[PDB]
Amino acid sequence: KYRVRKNVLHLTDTEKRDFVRTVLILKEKGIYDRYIAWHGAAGKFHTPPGSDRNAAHMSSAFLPWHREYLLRFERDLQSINPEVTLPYWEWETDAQMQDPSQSQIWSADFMGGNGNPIKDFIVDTGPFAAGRWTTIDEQGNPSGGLKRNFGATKEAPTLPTRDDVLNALKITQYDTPPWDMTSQNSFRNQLEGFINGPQLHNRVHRWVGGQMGVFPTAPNDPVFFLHHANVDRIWAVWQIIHRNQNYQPMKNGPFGQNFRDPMYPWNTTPEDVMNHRKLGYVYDIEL
Ligand SMILES: [Cu+2]
Repeated sequence: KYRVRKNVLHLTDTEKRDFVRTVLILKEKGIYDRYIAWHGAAGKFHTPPGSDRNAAHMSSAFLPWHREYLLRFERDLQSINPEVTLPYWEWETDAQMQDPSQSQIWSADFMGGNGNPIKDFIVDTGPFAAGRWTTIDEQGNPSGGLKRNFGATKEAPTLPTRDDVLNALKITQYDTPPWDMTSQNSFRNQLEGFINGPQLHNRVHRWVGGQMGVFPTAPNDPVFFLHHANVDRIWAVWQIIHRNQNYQPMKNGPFGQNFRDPMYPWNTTPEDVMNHRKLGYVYDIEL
């Protein structure tokens, strides 16, 4: 309840400077790379083998897995600078702008901006521009720079809307069998964005493009963490609203997806992270 995660648009100039500074230290120390790797590893861990479900997405663990991922990340930020917490990118409000690409999140003192089409969409502004920030491919090898290409896709020309968010929050069940990308009347599947997709979470990745447009390379872009903090906030809000609902499946789901199953690559279970307040943080909007 002490660590407050703030909306990016509410951050002071120094808060933004301190966050960026801290991420760059995590990168320099070699720590940031662990987060890129863990996310890639989980995505290749299929539950069960042969299924498209994996430890980190396309099934019920999507939400708790990322909650745990962000918790560890924030804890690493805190070790460097105890005043730094993980902010969230409220993309549904950016979606209301005439041009969401004019959002302050993409300023040169924060995330930096869109890709340069002359340079094949390499990002050349901000703290994470090519030449200031190195990237790796799916195999762990150097890839030579962060890329972004906002709204360039036929399937995701726009960010998800406030209405889209409110509509997901109306869903009563956390998830439903068969606990996959086809789950109907499922908050998890709705928020993940598969039904008539891409929507919500899947749509944001596709809208940003570049490394964010493909799962395994997505964390090369620091905005990955800001996006997932927003996803985590939306889940937190669903949890408050639907207080008598709990995680599903409680049992008999594939191993790695049940309430008390360890979430690869860690030993942490969904049960361990069900109460975000117990983990030591809250979102500003709760206060
Ligand atoms: Cu992910």
